[PDB]
Amino acid sequence: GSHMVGQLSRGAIAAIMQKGDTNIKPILQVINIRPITTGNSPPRYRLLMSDGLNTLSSFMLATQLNPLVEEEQLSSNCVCQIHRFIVNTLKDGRRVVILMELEVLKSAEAVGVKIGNPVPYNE
Ligand SMILES: O=C(O)c1cc(-c2ccc(CNC(=S)c3ccc(-c4ccc(C(=O)O)o4)cc3Cl)cc2)n(-c2ccc(Cl)c(Cl)c2)n1
Repeated sequence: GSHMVGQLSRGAIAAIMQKGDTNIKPILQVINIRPITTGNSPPRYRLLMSDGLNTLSSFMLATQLNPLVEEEQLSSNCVCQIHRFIVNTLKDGRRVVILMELEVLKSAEAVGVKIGNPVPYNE
């Protein structure tokens, strides 16, 4: 309801990427989901997520959760709680968050819009 950004864990993106906080169970909004390029393997999805202050596209989904995307329960605009995630740092220094467990709290259809005015996070 009122003040929609109050429904999101403002500051969680910075906490994850800066402080190395992996204990939080932040509530984030999905802004976009797209497949990455895969070959002979299960598909893999990349997500642009928002905590209300920042967006960040450095997220990929555990493949065990693919059905959430493919059956449309996890889609752009939905609000989700991340129950478990890990971080992998690439050779070039970029960090990637792999979402291992998450819960859809509000469906995309029940939210319907990007919440707030988040700006891209600068790693
Ligand atoms: O084509 C593409 O477009 C493509 C490609 C990729 C891509 C990049 C890096 C990697 C390296 N693989 C890593 S970062 C990774 C590590 C662990 C897991 C993991 C643990 C448990 C599970 C599971 O249960 O599924 O998965 C997964 C990954 Cl993917 C891979 C792809 N990227 C890419 C580029 C930059 C970023 Cl910030 C992101 Cl989110 C994705 N784009």
